[PDB]
Amino acid sequence: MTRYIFVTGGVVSSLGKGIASASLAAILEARGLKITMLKLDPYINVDPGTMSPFQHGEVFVTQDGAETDLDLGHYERFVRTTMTQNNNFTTGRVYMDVLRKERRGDYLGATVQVIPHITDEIKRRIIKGAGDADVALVEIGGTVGDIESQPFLEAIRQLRVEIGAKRAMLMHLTLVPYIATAGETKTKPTQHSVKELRSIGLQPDVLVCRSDHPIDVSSRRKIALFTNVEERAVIALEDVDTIYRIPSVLHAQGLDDIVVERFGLECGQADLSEWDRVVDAKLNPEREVTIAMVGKYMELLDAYKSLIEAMTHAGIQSRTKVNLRYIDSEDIEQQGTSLLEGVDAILVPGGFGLRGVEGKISTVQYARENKIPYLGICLGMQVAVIEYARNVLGWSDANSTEFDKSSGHPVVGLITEWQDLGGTMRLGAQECQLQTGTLVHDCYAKDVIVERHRHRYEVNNNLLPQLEQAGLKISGRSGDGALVEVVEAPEHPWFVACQFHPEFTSTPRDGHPLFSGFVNAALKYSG
Amino acid sequence: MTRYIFVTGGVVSSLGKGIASASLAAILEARGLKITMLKLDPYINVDPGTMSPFQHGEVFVTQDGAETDLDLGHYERFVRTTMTQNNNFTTGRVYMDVLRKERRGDYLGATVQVIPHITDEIKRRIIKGAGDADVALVEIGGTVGDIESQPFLEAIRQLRVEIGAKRAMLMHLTLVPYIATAGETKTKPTQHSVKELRSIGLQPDVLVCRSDHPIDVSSRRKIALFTNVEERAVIALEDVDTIYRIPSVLHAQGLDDIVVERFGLECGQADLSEWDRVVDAKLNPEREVTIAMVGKYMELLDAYKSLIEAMTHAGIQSRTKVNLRYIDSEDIEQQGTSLLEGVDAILVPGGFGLRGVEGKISTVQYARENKIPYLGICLGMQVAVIEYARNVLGWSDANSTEFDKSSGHPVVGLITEWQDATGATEIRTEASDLGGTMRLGAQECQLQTGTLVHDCYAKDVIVERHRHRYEVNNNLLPQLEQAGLKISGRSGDGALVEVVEAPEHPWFVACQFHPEFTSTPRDGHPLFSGFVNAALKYSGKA
Amino acid sequence: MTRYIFVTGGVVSSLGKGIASASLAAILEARGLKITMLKLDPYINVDPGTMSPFQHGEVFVTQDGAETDLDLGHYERFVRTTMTQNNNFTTGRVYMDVLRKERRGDYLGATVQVIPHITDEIKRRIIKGAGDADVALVEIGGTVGDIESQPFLEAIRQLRVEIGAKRAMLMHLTLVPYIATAGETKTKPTQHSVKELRSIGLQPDVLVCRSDHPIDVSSRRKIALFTNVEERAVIALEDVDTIYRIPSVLHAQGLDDIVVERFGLECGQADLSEWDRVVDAKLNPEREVTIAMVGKYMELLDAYKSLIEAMTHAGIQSRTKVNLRYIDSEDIEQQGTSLLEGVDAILVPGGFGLRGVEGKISTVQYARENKIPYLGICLGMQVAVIEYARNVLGWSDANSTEFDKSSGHPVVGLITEWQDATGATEIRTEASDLGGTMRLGAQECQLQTGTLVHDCYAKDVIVERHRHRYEVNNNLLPQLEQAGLKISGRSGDGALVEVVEAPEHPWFVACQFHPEFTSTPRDGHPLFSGFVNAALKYSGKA
Repeated sequence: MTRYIFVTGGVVSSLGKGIASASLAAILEARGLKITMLKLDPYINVDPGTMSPFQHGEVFVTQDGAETDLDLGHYERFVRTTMTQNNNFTTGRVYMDVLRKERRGDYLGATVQVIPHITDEIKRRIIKGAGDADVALVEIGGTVGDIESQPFLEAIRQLRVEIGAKRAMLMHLTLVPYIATAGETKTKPTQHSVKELRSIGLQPDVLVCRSDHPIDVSSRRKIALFTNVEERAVIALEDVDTIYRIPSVLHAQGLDDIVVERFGLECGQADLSEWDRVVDAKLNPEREVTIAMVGKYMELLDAYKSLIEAMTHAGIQSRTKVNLRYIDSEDIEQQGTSLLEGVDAILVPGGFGLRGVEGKISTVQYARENKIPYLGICLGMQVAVIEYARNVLGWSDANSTEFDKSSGHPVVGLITEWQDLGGTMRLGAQECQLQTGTLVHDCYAKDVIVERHRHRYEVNNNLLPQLEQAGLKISGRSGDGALVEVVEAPEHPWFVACQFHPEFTSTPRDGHPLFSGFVNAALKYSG
Repeated sequence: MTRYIFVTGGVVSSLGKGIASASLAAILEARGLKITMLKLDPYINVDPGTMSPFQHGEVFVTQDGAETDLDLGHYERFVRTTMTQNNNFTTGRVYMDVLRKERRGDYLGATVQVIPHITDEIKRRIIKGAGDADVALVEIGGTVGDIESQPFLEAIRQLRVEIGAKRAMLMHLTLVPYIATAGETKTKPTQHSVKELRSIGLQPDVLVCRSDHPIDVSSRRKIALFTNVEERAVIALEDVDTIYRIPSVLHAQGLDDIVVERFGLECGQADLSEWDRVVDAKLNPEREVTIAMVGKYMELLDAYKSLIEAMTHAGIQSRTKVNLRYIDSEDIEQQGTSLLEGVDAILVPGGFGLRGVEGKISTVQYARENKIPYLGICLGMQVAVIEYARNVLGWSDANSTEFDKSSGHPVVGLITEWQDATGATEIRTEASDLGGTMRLGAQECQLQTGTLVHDCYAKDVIVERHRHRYEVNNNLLPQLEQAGLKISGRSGDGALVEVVEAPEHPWFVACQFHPEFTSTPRDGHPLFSGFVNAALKYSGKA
Repeated sequence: MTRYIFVTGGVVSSLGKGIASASLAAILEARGLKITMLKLDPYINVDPGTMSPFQHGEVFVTQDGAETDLDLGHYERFVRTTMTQNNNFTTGRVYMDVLRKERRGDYLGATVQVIPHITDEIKRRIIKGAGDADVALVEIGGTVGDIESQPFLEAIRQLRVEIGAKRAMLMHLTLVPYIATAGETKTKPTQHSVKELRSIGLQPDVLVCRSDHPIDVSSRRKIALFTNVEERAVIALEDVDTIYRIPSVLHAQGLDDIVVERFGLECGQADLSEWDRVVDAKLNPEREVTIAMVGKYMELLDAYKSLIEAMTHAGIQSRTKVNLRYIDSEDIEQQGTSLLEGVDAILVPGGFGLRGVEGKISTVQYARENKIPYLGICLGMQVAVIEYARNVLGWSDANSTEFDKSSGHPVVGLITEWQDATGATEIRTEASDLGGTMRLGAQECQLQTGTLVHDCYAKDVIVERHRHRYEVNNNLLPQLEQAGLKISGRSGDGALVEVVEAPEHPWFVACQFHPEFTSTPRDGHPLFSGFVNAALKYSGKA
């Protein structure tokens, strides 16, 4: 009989609900339990695929082929479980499915409503996502008090009522602010959030207090008495130097003890040795390298969370503090490539939109001419191919069908204008064919791998042989070899341009061979 | 500039939101203003067509062909305007079209939320429904305090904020209950409802208090003080003897004066002479008949609201008290036609479901053979055709493909089944998946000269509202025609059978369309008036 | 007609409700208007006199003799008016007087409720406090959402309804927090606070947003849209370098223009020259001293707000940055007077409790013997007298009856103890139950000519605020007088000792009253100014 822990937010968003849930999942994984996590989004977008990064950051891609909330990434980085479309869903999906059922007449002339039809669908989806796992952590997006999250709150209240306290808990994340003029932290907004939760029939069992200043014991006593919650169930989670240390801190407060006591589980004591290794390798580096990063929206909130996490994992597998320099592509366009001097490696990840691609073209040109370790991702391989055609094959006007169609040399383009008209929508996991003796083979140490892709425009095979005889290495193709996947430079110390997004499978406790090789090349350059 | 009056419910449902809104609209129409009304349903059903009558009563059919809430009917019966699909919509349709817009990418990578996307959709639909009307009365379904109606309340709050008090009002319907153990009425539930309204930023401007006992002046003063509304803005609307007197009642309390004062409208004084005539001819009848109606769920709440309204309109147009005997078809099946003795006319309307059609067949047989005036609607015409084929032509097993697809004489069926068929039981079955076989909304109908339907409607070509899938089988129609079954009306092009008549009957008319939808209290309906006069002819004579 | 501006708190407490209200009042005073302010405390303590400083800081003493909230002090420091007991009250006093009215039968057998009896009492007290002022700023203690402040919010809602928008505003203080992990400020808690305000029928008219980080324009646009207030009605009030610049800050955002536009007032443009001078002389000092203050709870939140304000006023009046060293008396007791080395002046203010008086005795001794300027307040004068009797007259065990009633030389005690006594330890003990022994509020004080206090105050008869029970024992005073202890000031009738001075000291003044209560930033205080100039004389010279 599966058991559920519900996670909610309070006062203000951006508390770290996903990080705390993933930390708990890692903690219980260290105890031998099989843990799974779910994300419920209180917006009526069917999937986050259409959503821009300005709203809720990046759009994570799972192995089964779903564009999900970025929090799922944290999940895969804290437990070794593969996430599918069942572990993340939205209010819009629920409403659309119930509308389709009602149009199908499955309700037999009944007044379909939020209660009980919508809540029934939400509960069914939650149970389906839980699967066979011993414990499922269901995170609720948004903050309590918003009317968008009320269906989720009612559904979890119904679940708590139906399966009892032995199989359900409420971990509510709330912020205690430090008021500078008063020189102390205030628990009043937390009390207001707890009152809001009580007014909807939900009594939190654990309170996670977030603050940028220490949370003292007297405040914990007051917050425990003013919410009718046992003292040890008041967890203080402050701003930390690294997220991977959060499982330690929580363990130091016996919250996993509370979970196992409430659920009546029998398993061994938590072994956090691996996370201790991660935190030790993060806070105590030995080497140091600065890697450039060029794109469109770099410092945007959680816009490239998976990519930065992957590069941190690569630097942590090699004990290097990977300093990052973020340069906008338009800065390179209107100022020249001179902003890139002094770096030891250059990265071009997937760009959001169409503006400022000539800047990335100049960037890959500068990286390849100056023999600086270059790794391109998605749009990176596309701009690398375009630049290589421009500066080796001499096609000055070579471009892609994404951008200005005034291009007599479309080295990258949609399949339809080859061999409107819809879109390929190349999304999800796919099989790969590496080439022997290449850098990709030198890193992956195999010829068959499974990685995730989020592209639509591919490399045109019409002009492929001309580039192939021009020196452009084809170090990887699709699972059948039909399309170009990853390319390399012939006379470069390290130059890989891949269509897929490898940063999604990178974890802190295992790293990623390609990113590790990129970091090692960066150290080889100067470090 | 369009002006809006919002209508809300409180305490409990079934207060009469639609009736009160329609009465106010009638009052304003009597002042010369051009009024329209809208109905917003807080359920996620796309349209009420799939909904059973057990939930929210009948399913009205508009002229443009939409299945809407029954309240729209009230609208057309209180002002002389025509409702379209823009005048009624639901949370389900709003959510579905917003989801389709999001899938189209029309939001350009934006987080679609209840606020402001859903509220924007609701407001746009309100504006589109309002049209060029001087005043639009927007009614909100459900009761205040349910989470289902929160988007609508938020949208009307945004409207109030955006266009100001000179173009917006809130008329909130509440219930003051009479506590028998205390011998007085309590204002506490109304105060709680007003508190719930205040919690969502909505302050009522007019209060319509509903009770089965008189609402005394001290209660009005307390309810105005405890909710910070002027005394004259508290309207007492008790259970009345007939709904058509509510326009008078409200007019006696200066509700229209309040509307005109707030909106700054310049119009003539209210003239309720037509409604006075209606109430006088409804409350003081001179003649009296007893008309039987056999059906499926007769006494169910508001299941046949439009048809009973049509009968009331026919009765008032003739100053006759049409007492009605509701009989279940299964009762006729298990007890015989002897339950029909003593009536002056017999009705078989559209049936809700498939159970007990044989009862209606026997009812049609008894009505025809004993020369008792009969009018059939939708299923009524179908069962009339089936019974006529059974008892005249000798086709004992004749039926409709709705009930028996193995019948050797399918006198009623879908168009595809007998469109191009050799004859007899050439039913292609397979459920005839077409979807559009359901004729819905206004369609033309040509009436043969010299028939009862032509005598009533008095025009050669009429227009009426359809809601039906099963038609008359044209491959066997000539045999019925030469057997004496009169075809008194056909479709706008003549391809399909519309209204039929008996050959040797004082009055026997069966129409496929629903005439009760275009029946109004101030104008009546020629068909129902003729049917009631036929019952008057039968009364006393037989 | 009196006009009201209401001030409320949100999210968390300690936003600066009183400071913001006083700053707005100062702005309006600069326009020539006659402003007053009121403080409404949502606790059932009758007056804050019994309350400890740990709860809500110091206990202010008004001229008429009332123990009030510290916020009243801010009032007197921002406009040149005097606060009375009508300008501050609590839920406890309202409930107690309503209960007394009910016991008197003044309600004539009526069910006394929160609405309308308590609200009526609160409104009447608001009107009485407002007086003849053109504008009254009524501040509500606590944070919106607590059930303790609901009566006050309901009362101000009733006021808004009754006198209209032309005589009422709501300026709501809220907190926008900077989330370090997100690198931006969140408006969600403010929106929740506004929702809580809307749930009780209160719509804010001005929003004062408080943060430690800049409030960008997009946040202001979002916070105005999501709460349906005009953009110019969103005021950004961040943590400032000094509070006296808030009148400038708000004036730069047209808050006074909003107040004038809403209330329809006709007055001259704001002239903040005095506040500009204050901020310039506070933020850009030229000299610098370090003054020691030894006490009981020195760094406690707002425990000595008026006294630190008085020191700031004295410093700005002399363009000197008065750095302050806070030292606990017990630290002096257990470590010696060596913690005092390096300072230019020494202060011993009124003590909160009875612990560590020997430390203050040693502090007075060290200040006198080493010719370091000393000013004592309330307990300061008492310990000065005790130390002078101990170390000059040789009365080693001399003390006050507050701490030692068995002392053979009670140089300080209650009036009844030595009123008619033979001499020496004729203490009647029994706690001297009088209640009125506590001198409170404004009393006169005659100053001897040619003394330091007369040089500072420059007048023969002054008026100052008292809060003290223990007086100087007149049965032993002549011995102190002939021992060299100067009696530089006595009561309005001369019966009691008020201010004393050392005979061979550069500056040594000990006053029984509290001068910090009448100290203002735009006018300073002669006593504190003289003390700071004495420290300036000591600085460099010694």
